[PDB]
Amino acid sequence: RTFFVGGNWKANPKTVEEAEKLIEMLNGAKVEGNVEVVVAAPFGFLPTLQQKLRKDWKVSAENVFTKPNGAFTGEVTVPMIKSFGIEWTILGHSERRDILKEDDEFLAAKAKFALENGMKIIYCCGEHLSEREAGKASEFVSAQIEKMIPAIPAGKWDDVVIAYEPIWAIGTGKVASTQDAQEMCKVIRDILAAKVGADIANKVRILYGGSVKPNNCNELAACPDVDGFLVGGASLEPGFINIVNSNVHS
Amino acid sequence: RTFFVGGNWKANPKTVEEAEKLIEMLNGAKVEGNVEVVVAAPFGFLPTLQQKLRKDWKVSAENVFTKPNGAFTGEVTVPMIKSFGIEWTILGHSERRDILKEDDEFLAAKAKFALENGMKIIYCCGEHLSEREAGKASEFVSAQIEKMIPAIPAGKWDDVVIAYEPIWAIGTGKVASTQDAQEMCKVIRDILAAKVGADIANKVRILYGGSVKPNNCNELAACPDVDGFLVGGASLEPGFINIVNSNVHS
Ligand code: NA
Ligand code: NA
Ligand code: NA
Ligand code: NA
Repeated sequence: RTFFVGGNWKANPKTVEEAEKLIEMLNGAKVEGNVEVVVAAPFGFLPTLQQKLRKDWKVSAENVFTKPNGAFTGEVTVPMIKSFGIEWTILGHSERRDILKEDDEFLAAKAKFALENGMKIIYCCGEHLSEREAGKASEFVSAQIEKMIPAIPAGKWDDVVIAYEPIWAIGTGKVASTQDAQEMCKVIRDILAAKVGADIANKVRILYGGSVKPNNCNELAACPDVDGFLVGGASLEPGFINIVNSNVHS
Repeated sequence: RTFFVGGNWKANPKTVEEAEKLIEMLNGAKVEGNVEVVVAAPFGFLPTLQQKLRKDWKVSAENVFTKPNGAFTGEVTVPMIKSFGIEWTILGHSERRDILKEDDEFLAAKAKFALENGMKIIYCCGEHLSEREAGKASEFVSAQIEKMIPAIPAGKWDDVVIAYEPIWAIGTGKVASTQDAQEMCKVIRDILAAKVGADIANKVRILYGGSVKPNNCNELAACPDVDGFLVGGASLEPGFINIVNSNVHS
């Protein structure tokens, strides 16, 4: 399994000028080892990103809608994205699940549609504070995964990457250990093997999507079932290359 | 009050190539009379629209988020929009209120933020099938407007355009008459005059956002309180210039 680092700029930066300055930096970074690098940026900066970003890396949407086009004011669609040559989208990020209130059914249709339409997806999952405390994280994460599975057409698992987000560790006052990340990534893999088979499970990159920084990326990379990262604030910083380069420790 | 025609492409077209072909057509259209023309397009096509669209017309976002930037995966913000030179956003479109479940509080903060940050807004409102049938459209629309009013900073009403959407007439089996449009636009104006004063009310463009087509734009334009249109499917068609040019009948 090739190590996978997604950089999720989220709703950043503020200006097209900042985004270009940031691309320029990324374009000069010396990548060490073997690693699949994907960068997700807001819709408006996607064209400038697709054109200027180093061609050995890939550009991602941070979301897409369920339909190809239509009466969906404000929504961006898979065809629009692909029309720029963009091959990736993020789906199901906690912030969308919580703030924009995206439910599993919505996200299932989004995955089905994206995959049926040639996209590769970064599908996020993760449990909240209460299930963590109840010792019911495995169950909660299985339910999310069981909802995702029927969306994946045959022959498409090669185009699926799954990201675990320790949402219980985001704005709650609690922090996740390296052991936690390994453990939940193992939970997802085991869930895959049980439900869709070992060959699939052994090839699907599962990423840790908690807090990844230069000070922790190496230990995290070393975990056997962590295949890479969905990086947050460090996407916008020079330390992003440290994180990409943590692959040598996996 | 200068006649105002907004073209809302919604989630269309599918490709950047189609969007450029459509801009080219728009760029050749002979505008008659006096009219303020604004074109709203999906986030990804906004750069190509800002660069190529005739400079006597203006480009619009179809939505923006409440914050300048941050942990809001998938969201586009006012600063990103303004960084391209884009001065307009649509807010509160029925499709967002319904499909993406945007409530009034959300939309109020979105208007406050946009206006405080130099944007001009097309704020949509409109009642559903049940209030229409109950004869309670005025009340329902006032509640929406009363929620919008405190968002508008002093000196900013010059940057506000309000669009009435007969949602009761969208996918319900019912059609709106020209009289209906005039009547609801008058309701909004009267609501403005009562609450924030006659001078404001007399200057705010109020638009009809129902079904506007070449076959009805002229009669609709003639209504005294209809100041223009938020155009749907006809935005994507050559008849859009007929609609822009309906201003001569107002
Ligand atoms: Na395949
Ligand atoms: Na590893
Ligand atoms: Na002003
Ligand atoms: Na008129």
